[PDB]
Amino acid sequence: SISTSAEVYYEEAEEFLSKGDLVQACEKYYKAAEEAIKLLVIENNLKEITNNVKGRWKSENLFKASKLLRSNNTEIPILWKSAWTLHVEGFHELSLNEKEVKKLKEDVRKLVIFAVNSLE
Repeated sequence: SISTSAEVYYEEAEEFLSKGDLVQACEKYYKAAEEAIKLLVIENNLKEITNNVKGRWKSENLFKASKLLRSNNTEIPILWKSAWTLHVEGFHELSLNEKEVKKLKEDVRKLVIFAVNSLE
């Protein structure tokens, strides 16, 4: 009934995309992905990585988390890669076209909803 942090970042990424701000959108889509993973870690209750937690997490934790979550849903480790691509090549390298961003962001959407679902 109340939006998750994951859902909010996605909506904000969507806004930036609509206004042509690809750099900002990519970063928000990635943040949306990071939150989706945290939510999923919390729900599936993975003490392993949460203990490894010492604000935002270390990229390696997210990668670990995505791997570890392959048991719950085979696709998340690969949806996560797309998020990473958006992060590096998108926000940092500034080398992704609008068509490419849309393609990757779509994998984030699927990730976001998976999380939202693990709740209810």
